[PDB]
Amino acid sequence: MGPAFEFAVAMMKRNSSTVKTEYGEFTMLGIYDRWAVLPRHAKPGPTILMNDQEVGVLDAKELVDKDGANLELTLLKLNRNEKFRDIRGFLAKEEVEVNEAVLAINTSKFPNMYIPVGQVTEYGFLYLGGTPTKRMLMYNFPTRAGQCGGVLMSTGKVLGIHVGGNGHQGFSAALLKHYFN
Amino acid sequence: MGPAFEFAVAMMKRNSSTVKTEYGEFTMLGIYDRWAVLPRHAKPGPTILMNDQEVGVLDAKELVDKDGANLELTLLKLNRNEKFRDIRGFLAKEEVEVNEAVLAINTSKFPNMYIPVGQVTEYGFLYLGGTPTKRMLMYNFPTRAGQCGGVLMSTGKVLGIHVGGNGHQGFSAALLKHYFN
Repeated sequence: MGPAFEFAVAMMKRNSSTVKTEYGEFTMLGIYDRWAVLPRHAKPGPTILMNDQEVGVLDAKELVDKDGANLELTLLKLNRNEKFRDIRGFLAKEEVEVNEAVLAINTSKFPNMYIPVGQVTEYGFLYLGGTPTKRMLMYNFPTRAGQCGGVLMSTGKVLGIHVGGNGHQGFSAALLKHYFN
Repeated sequence: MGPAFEFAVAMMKRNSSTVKTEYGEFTMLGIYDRWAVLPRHAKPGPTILMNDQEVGVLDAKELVDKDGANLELTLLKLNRNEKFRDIRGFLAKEEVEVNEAVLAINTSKFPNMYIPVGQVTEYGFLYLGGTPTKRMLMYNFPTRAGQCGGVLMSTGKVLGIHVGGNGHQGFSAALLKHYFN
């Protein structure tokens, strides 16, 4: 658990930011170049607040699989002058299962917070507010209304982005290497 | 940081509960026998919600030093049939300074959450909403309106109870062994 935590803290300090869209406040993870990821529910507009600064948005892609199934992620390309530290090496080629994970949240209502959630298993397909969603990962999480965007991590791995739960389990969209390029 | 986290998780699972008084929702730490501690601002009444159950309160003591100075803690004795696991061995005889600490929060709006706050130093005397307060500990904490009751911990040590901050530093009341007995 402790190595997962030490990994998550460093990762978050290097690659995360707090974002505000018109739909609420979220944790954002920068991935490489100018591309970051948000849960789909953040619905970024042409402009966002990133760490309380206005940043333009050049492109947003709502991700679906090869047959149009929802993946519940939005990739966004930011008009900034800095690049993100490339972390594509920490993203897996397929859904990750792990014995001990930590969910990290970085928002003005949850500033730098970390939750041990224990074991992660690949759940795959489910309904999420009625919408058929694929490639979900599941773990223990006495759950909230939103507080989503969290980043799901274990030692040396970035697993996914927290997109919701049922009150007893939490669900993350698997964050796969091939989404990027 | 990681050993601090592993310590805090075990400690919280064994000795903490979520409390609701009429003044809000707080993290509570059970200490031994039937005695727990809350920040002074929780103002427990004759009854509390502990993990969503009504529990009676037999005695509440607002702690002050030998010359009546505020310490910002309330010790409360609960009418329950279980004893708390004794953790007086983890409380220090005097204010603790540490290089790496973790603040742990257990509430229905922050369920099992942990914040690395880095170094803790003994601040001693300060004003806290205008009230002269002693035996404060200080650490890094991009701060909130309440979300106090948090437990401040490092590897093998329970340092204090989070009682407020200024926006850049967070403050905990030192939780001293001799308060108990």
